[PDB]
Amino acid sequence: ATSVPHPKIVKKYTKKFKRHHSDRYHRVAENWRKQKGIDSCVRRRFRGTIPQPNIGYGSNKKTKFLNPAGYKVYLVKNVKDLDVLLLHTKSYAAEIASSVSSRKRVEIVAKAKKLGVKVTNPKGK
RNA sequence: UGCUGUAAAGCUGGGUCGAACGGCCUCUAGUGCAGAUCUUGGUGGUAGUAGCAAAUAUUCAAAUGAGAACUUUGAAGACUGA
Ligand SMILES: [Mg+2]
Ligand SMILES: [Mg+2]
Ligand SMILES: [Mg+2]
Ligand SMILES: [Mg+2]
Ligand SMILES: [Mg+2]
Ligand SMILES: [Mg+2]
Ligand SMILES: [Mg+2]
Ligand SMILES: [Mg+2]
Ligand SMILES: [Mg+2]
Ligand SMILES: [Mg+2]
Ligand SMILES: [Mg+2]
Repeated sequence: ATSVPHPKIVKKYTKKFKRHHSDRYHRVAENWRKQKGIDSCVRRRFRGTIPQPNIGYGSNKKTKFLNPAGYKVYLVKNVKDLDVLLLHTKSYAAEIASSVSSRKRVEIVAKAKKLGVKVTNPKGK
């Protein structure tokens, strides 16, 4: 890891918690919703039903918010936004906003390279 | 295209697009939908399916026309039957 050393990052659940019957119906979106029905097999946690979000799956507080490279990602919209990462170049990486123009994005990439800040999306436009 | 969050969700690559939009501290509310034989609009399967069967009945040729069972004319065969 090129970042500040950390314990091995553990993700207790790596899949996506998908709402019940978002596979059965198009009108039911995958965005997680807790079943509230009286008879629900999922709300009652029958064997074979889907896993549900709960606080037990919470991430280790020491590896939380770190991408696989070990950085915390901070959203940057202009070159002056990189100033808050001057003393955190080994623990925070910059991500250039999607609505930044191709010109200002070139300026942000050039200044980030000058400052040693890592950029999570260094290619797009 | 991926990343972050247990999650509600946030951010991001590519494509499309064409004029506005967001983060943060607060304020406010007509603020979150799968259901209500919900409302309005739209769209399926059914399905090229049910069917297009009352009132006797049409046929040959020529003309016209891109195209004629169905139009026009001629010839015939019929019917309504005062
Ligand atoms: Mg019960
Ligand atoms: Mg315009
Ligand atoms: Mg504002
Ligand atoms: Mg309302
Ligand atoms: Mg609905
Ligand atoms: Mg409901
Ligand atoms: Mg209905
Ligand atoms: Mg309707
Ligand atoms: Mg038929
Ligand atoms: Mg019939
Ligand atoms: Mg007679």
